[PDB]
Amino acid sequence: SLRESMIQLAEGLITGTVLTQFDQLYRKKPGMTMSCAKLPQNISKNRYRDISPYDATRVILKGNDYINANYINMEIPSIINQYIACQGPLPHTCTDFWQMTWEQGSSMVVMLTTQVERGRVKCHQYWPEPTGSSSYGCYQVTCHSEEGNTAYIFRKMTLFNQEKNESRPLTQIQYIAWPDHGVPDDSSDFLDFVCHVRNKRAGKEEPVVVHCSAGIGRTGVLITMETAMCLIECNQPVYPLDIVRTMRDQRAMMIQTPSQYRFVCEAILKVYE
Repeated sequence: SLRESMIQLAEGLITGTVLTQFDQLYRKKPGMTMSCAKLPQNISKNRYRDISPYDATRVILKGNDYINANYINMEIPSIINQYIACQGPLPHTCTDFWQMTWEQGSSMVVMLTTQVERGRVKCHQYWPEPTGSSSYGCYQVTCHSEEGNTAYIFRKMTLFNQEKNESRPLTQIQYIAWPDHGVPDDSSDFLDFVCHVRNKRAGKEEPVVVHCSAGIGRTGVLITMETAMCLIECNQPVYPLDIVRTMRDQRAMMIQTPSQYRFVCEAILKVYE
């Protein structure tokens, strides 16, 4: 039943069949509106012209209203993991980033990119250097710790709301060993990272925020890995094509390239062994 799903997946990477099947799945769920991202006021809060959030599942700021961010909820048959999948903050949407995190009650922010891959700004540094604080509107982030190996970094922070005189604790995990070109050769450092993400998620019932640069590629990989890992614990079949379909119903284009899909498929099969 699960073993049957992993023979189909294994013969599909030999077969060459799962890359073929990947190319058929839609990128945008037909008929889902994405026309806020295209409103004159909101266009410049988007990192790419062609990565917009579905109106139907976008995260709505209490301000007004817009951030490039969607709720993604992943149900496990027979546990509904909540995420907010979002782009990496731009310089001018940093206050929006922290407004979202506060209002949705997140206590964990998973960052899947470095700030400058090749010679390009992929994400704005929206948190202060350790021992530091910085202000984003009425929110003040102060950062206590920075510990991590050559593959990932854990930052312990306090996020403080000055408008509501209150402060919550907050943990950011950043995976810093993604290659500039393509996908990792060995998934073993990434897999370890995903486990950490799960230990600290725990049985908390709030969205974990997860971003890369556009918040569709690596972000889809991370959510596809954590889903696949609970499917396995519950003895449920694992069909990577269907995990992406569920994701894509909730944010367009999750898992961007064939190579990332191949990565997630080969990762899942190595995790099952």
